[PDB]
Amino acid sequence: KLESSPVDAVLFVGMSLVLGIASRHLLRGTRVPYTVALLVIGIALGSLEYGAKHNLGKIGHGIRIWNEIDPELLLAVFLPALLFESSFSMEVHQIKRCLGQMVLLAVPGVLISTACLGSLVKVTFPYEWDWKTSLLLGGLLSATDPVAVVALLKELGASKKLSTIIEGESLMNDGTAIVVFQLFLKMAMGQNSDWSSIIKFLLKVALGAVGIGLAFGIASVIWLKFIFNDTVIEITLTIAVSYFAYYTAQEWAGASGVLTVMTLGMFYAAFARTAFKGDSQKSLHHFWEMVAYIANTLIFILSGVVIAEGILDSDKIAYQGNSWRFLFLLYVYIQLSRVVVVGVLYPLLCRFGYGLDWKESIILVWSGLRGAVALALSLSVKQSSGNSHISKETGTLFLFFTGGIVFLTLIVNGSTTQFVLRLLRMDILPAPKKRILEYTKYEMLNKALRAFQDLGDDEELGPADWPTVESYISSLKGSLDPKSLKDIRMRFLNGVQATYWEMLDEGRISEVTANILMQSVDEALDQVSTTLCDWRGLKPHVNFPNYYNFLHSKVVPRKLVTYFAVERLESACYISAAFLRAHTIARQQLYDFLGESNIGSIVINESEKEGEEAKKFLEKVRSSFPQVLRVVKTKQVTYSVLNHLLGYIENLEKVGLLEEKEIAHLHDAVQTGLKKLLRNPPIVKLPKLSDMITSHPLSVALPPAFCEPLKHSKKEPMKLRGVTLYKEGSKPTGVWLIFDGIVKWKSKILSNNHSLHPTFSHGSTLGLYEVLTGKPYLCDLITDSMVLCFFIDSEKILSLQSDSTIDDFLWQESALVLLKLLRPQIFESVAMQELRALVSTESSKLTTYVTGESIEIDCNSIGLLLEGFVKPVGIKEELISSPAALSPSNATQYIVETRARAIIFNIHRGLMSWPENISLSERAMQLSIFGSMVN
Amino acid sequence: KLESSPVDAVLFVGMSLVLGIASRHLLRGTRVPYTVALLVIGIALGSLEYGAKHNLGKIGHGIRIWNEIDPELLLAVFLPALLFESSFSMEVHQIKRCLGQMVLLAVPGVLISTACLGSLVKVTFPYEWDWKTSLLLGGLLSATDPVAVVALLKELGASKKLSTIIEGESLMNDGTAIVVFQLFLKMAMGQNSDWSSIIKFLLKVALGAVGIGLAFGIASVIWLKFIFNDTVIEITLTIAVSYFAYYTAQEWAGASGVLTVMTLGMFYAAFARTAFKGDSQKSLHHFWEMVAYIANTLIFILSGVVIAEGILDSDKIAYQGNSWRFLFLLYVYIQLSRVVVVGVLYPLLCRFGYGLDWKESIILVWSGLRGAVALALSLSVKQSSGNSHISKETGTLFLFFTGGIVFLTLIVNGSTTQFVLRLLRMDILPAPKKRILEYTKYEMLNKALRAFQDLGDDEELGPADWPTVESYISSLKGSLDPKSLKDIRMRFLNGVQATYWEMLDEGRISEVTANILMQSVDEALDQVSTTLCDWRGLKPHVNFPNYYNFLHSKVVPRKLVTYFAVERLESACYISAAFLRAHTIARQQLYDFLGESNIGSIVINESEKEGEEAKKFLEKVRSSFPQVLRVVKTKQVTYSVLNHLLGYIENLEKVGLLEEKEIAHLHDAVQTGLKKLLRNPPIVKLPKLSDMITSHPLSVALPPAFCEPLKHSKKEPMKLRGVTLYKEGSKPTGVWLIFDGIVKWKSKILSNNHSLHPTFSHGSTLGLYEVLTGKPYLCDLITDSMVLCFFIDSEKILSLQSDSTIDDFLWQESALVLLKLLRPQIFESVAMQELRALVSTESSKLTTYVTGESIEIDCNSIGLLLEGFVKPVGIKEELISSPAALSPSNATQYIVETRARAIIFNIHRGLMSWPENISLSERAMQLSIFGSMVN
Repeated sequence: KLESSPVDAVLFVGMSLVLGIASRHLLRGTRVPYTVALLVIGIALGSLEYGAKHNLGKIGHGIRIWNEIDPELLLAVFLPALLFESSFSMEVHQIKRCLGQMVLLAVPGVLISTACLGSLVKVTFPYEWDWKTSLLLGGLLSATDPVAVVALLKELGASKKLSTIIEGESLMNDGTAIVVFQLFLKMAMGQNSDWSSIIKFLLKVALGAVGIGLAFGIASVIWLKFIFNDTVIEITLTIAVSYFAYYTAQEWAGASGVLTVMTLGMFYAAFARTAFKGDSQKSLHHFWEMVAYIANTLIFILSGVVIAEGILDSDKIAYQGNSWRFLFLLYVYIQLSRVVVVGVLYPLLCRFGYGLDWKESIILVWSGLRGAVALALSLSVKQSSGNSHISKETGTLFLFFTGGIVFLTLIVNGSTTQFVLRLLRMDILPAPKKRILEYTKYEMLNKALRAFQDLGDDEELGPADWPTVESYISSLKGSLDPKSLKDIRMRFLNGVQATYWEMLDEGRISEVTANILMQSVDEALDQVSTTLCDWRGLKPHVNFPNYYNFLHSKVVPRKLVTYFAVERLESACYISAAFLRAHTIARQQLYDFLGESNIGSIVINESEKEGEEAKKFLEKVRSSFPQVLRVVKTKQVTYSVLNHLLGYIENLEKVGLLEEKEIAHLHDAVQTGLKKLLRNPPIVKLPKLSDMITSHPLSVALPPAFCEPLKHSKKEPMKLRGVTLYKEGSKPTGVWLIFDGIVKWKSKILSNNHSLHPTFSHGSTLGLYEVLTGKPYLCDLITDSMVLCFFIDSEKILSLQSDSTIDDFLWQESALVLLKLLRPQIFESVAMQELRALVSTESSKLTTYVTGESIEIDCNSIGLLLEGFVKPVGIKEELISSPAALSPSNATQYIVETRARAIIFNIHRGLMSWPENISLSERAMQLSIFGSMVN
Repeated sequence: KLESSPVDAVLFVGMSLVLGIASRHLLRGTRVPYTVALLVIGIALGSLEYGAKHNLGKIGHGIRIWNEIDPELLLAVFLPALLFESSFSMEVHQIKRCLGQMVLLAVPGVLISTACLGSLVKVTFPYEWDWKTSLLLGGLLSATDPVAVVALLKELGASKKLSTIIEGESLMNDGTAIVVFQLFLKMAMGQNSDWSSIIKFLLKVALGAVGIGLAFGIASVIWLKFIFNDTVIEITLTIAVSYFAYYTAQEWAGASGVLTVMTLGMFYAAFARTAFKGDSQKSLHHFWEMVAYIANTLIFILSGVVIAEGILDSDKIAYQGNSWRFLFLLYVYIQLSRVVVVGVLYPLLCRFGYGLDWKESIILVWSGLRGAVALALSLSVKQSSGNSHISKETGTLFLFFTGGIVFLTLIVNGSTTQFVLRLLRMDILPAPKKRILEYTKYEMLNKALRAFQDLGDDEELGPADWPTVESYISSLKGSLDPKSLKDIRMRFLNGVQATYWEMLDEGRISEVTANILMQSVDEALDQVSTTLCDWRGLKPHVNFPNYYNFLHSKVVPRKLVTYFAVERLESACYISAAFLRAHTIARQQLYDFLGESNIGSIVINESEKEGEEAKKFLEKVRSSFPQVLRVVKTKQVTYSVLNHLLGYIENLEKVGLLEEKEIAHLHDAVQTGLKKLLRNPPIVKLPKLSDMITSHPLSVALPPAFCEPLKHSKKEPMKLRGVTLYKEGSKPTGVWLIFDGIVKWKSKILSNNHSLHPTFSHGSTLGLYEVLTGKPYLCDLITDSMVLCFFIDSEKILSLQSDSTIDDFLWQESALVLLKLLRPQIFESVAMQELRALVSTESSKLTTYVTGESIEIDCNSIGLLLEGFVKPVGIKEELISSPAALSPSNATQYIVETRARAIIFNIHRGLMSWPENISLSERAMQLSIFGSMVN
């Protein structure tokens, strides 16, 4: 026989964790949460251990040990646990769009709710309660648990906007209610209620906790930017910094430790994605979610134990009618308090942020769930009761009322939110959104089929049983009237979504950028029957305010401007580039699928005109800071490269191939490089018109000794958008090398057959064919952006034309742009770098045909004419001339009239068109690979 | 001004975490560990707070709050934290190979060390210490921290065998030292030292801690097998179960809680890989490593504080010469005890487990590191001192000596291990292992180059800067004399390694199976100059003990027999199949690379003869339990399928594409299927010779109404290995469908040109061509395993030959095996399922050529003769006959003599040969992307 040995606290915490795990496991699909079961279990335990004084042995000893937990220690240990992950698991890029909508619900909402509840309880509750203590009860009861609301919101189908609003409101409500509760608790203890002291305390708490949290977050983020490869240190740093900032705010500064911890979580959500490594973030979120879960379980059991102790003390409170007949009244008042706040803020809530529909307002009511934050506050009040300011009855009554309110809310509000959402039809998947799920439910089945195919022969083990395999993926299994103008836009937006998906899979865009773009397109699908509203959801993230232009002054160094310019314009430039590239690809895909149609042209024109704002922002970036785009492109490319290397390194880790020391060294080096780059923007030099020439494909790879002495002293290559390089039909004068920018070509004799994006990227030589053959310019070039380009006189090209080893590459370089001009149907979608491989192969050879010979074009080959005339075989005598292209008849043969040079060449997700793009030997193949006809 | 408010414990823990993080960060490459810095910091803090009584404010208040930590609570909270992750992060498949070599070091080593140290201190230490106290000090000082040894072993290059031995020895030493310390502590308090009581206490502690840990592990694993998709619950269950089992052993059973927690960790390592999901197992390990780190930091600071209190109490102990002149003596004694233990166990250690070289024995000495386990034990003794049995001086001296020993070990033993491993040349990479690092360092550079290629055009942002990209991966940049018979075998083993890598990447084999196979091959490269010794590392994992055969009795149901057979014969079957497939692929690769050579043939014969044991084990599995191989194949395939689906769903979560509810539902369904599969083996039915016929590519896909009534009543299709189906040259009688098994073909007219694996897998029709044309059998068929096959009379085939739609498929089916017979060089490496796609396409020109016609074979085409005679064009008059194959001359043309049927067709990592298998347009392409000539 022992008596409350301190080891019994370990018993209590372990038993509480076991009970919480059991409650969470058993109550998964049921309406009731596991927290109410935990509270009931704690109530029963405390009742049978205090009101009956049963000999619980060591189980009761731990209960009694935890019963005298310090009010300050309870909040110091359990409140940082409850609210760190909710602040940490926050999407700042999504909270930036409804900051105002939640702030109106944060400060004014909490103030109105606290005032209404305090006035109601002071008027009604027959406990002779002072105004200070009634306002304290109202303030602590205005706190809403983020854990409960996020658990409820994911339980049933709710819109992303509404879920974000509710989660942000709950977190901000806890943040403000903590301050309100602390203020009224200080007032209730010994402090005079003079407005000067109240204002000073509010300042020292709010703007003395926010500042402390910001300072701690800045210091810890700077530290994390130097902890290269250690997940354990990174996860431990969050614990240490949060639990040290809570102490420094509560004890050393007198501020609010809870608000400091929440501010630290906000800072981590905002400014710590470059600090925590990608591998560490998932484990960090899991750990903090588990810590919040443990705090919820421990608090919901301990509060039940202490409620059972207080109300089953000397048998008055539990048996008094003034408790059970006024808990319901307090529930009614806190429900009416929510209605009052919602109704008061509605005339202005719907005009801010995401807006607020009447259905969303009805959901805003009944979504107020009280959890372990209010429970912890009331338990701290109970443990600090018994003084003259707060009697033992007052603190016990506060804790009992808060527990009853928590139980009633989690029982009724959650079940009603189930009923109301299902009644307002806001939980049904929309028609254009219950079409991409079907796509990523038939694609998953295709991936499963391919995985079965790969593991198919295995003669040593034998054949697998396909029905058994499909028994585990059975959950995966269960036109577009082009004259619509509504379904066409939906298919185009599906193509944009697929392009964003491919860009993320390729690693071209980050996860947050991909999330922003995908949510923008998701907004677009809702407003699809009017126009293409997908850039409307991206302009919040794409802004170029005019106060960046003053950075060109001497007040700051030019090299110092780049870091700020890159940091501010990083996400916006990535978003704009992804937007424009996705719409280019989707325009090409839509034309390829729908063919030539009026509605397709309408949608293409809509997309082209919508991309204007993104093009304008990118042009503003080009004109203001030339090097920011290059820096961010290099950062993006190297981030993708290092992520690919890191993934390969984890694959190597999964294989017992290399020694652990060497794998550790490689992983440490790659993570160190990744942190060194994701920490600060890469430093990239600026070319002096000689580096661009050297990097250009034409130069260095052709001229042995060109005008190199003139490179260091040459005119500015900066050309504004819309500047015409040369006119169509004019006599050749020289070539225009493209270094950086976009130039667009238009022509009349060279008809724009099917080109939608007739532009030439960097590293392209223009005007070479005209200055080689002498034929006039086939098209005019207009710059679509700030283009860096060089002009070389045609006489230099003609002089270089002396050598055949120069001639063949010159003709290939000319063909590089001829393929894009003559046949833009299938040679415009492909990139220039991919087109380099087609011409650099040995199968494509520059052959100077002799007069009277025959040119034969294969079925999977396309020929181009560089000079001379060609006459078709088997067709009417229509003499073909310079440029022009040869295509298979299924003319497979030609006639070489005069001297001619000819070159013969060789020959994306389907989300845009999912339902349309999808013997006996094949049947036997299917039987050999599946055992039946299941494909 | 306050006085030790309980909130100051939060200060202490947060400040200790911050100090530990700072010490770990600052001391990373330095010789000294961060734990000695933590101990020094704690010593300084305790000294200036007690010996000087400085006003530390709230910092000292937390120190004085933690100083009163209960001896029982300190071990209940901090000891499970220290030793759970070391037991959890333990490879059972690797410790099973050296159980004896560390059990010798576990019980006998700890006993000898404790006895020697206790006798030495009792004889020498001038504190009038009883034998019980001296033995207690020896027992607690014989504990070695797993954290310190694993940190040291990863710091410098040590062999996998030696590192595993050291880690297992440290963990087992802690496990035994806890029991020894508890026994001597109970003896020192009030218990009689009679052998009956000692035996009873040892029995109760040992086998009531191991038993309780096993029971808790079984219950928790059964629970985890039903927690489908919740990582937080899975990680919390480990905490709850460990900290509840510690209490149940220490308080409710009187056993050792530490041993119970360690046994629970062992059970989690062994029988919990299918219980914890793959997603959780990384965050779980991270969390428990962090918990161990926090426990280490807190203990190393608190022990320093308490040592500074005890020695800087009333100023005697710190200033006594008998402390500083006997701490060094105790260090010498513990070093001598380590030397004695190693020397005594060496004559029989080297005959067990992995063996023990003299260099490995020298490394075993100086590798004994004392950490937070001994520190925690001595701190518990100090906190429980002051009684009559143990005085305050005795406990203070125990704690001081243990802290000094910990400091001295972590300072000197680590440095000596650094100096000696470098001196014994055991840290240098071997020659055949400093060739796969080079392979997976040129391959990472290739992957980086390809990643730069993918993000290469991007006209909108511009071109990336390749030098900046390579500045972050610069860490990657810095014959085989075939007449060797040593380098050839090394290349073959590298090919086997590459095949295992491809099997893991494809998802064919699990991570643990891949690790076992790869470490077997790593063992092989060491003894490469003698023979192919890589199966020796797999026969520990591949065993078929004779007591499995008794399961066929009536004592147990047959349906229950399969289960135990599946878990027992799962890893061994997978390992054997991977072994055989990898050696087949490596034999083919070696023939392809080296061509025809004597040494290549020698290595191929070595591999073929060595795979005999794996073939025999698989044949034993076939004969004993026919359905186990099919069940494990189905489980493997479905596991791969579900893992691919899980990766796809993770990527889809990374994309803001699907609604959270729907994607969560998909993830939950996939994880539920994965858990339901990893919990119990898949249930697969047994065919009745009709299901196999139906699933065969020939039947159902050919006969409308075949002998189906005879399917239910037919002879047994079981054929033993080596049974000949039909003889070569005999007249055709029928066909032999292959349902399950391996059949080998040998021939002389076919000459067996270059076939290394002349076998036919399941789903193949054999003898069809002979029964169609009437020509005698081209080869004889011998079964290489238990083959399920069916025989159909040739007259049925001839009757079916009536329909042309039947005839074309029959001829294609015959060609399916003809390509493998006529041209095995290029048509045996490909699988049968892949060969189905070659014949099922429309390019198969199965045309009955007329006499006098011309057969033309393209350069990328291969012709096959089904009947008749064909004459070459432009070649000597050598008439070709039935079978035989046509190949391009660079004969491109042929002459059809009589009626003939012909068909025209169309046309792995390089680790085996890494250093050997690796213009102007191409130069321009190279310069266009990177801006220079870097490739």
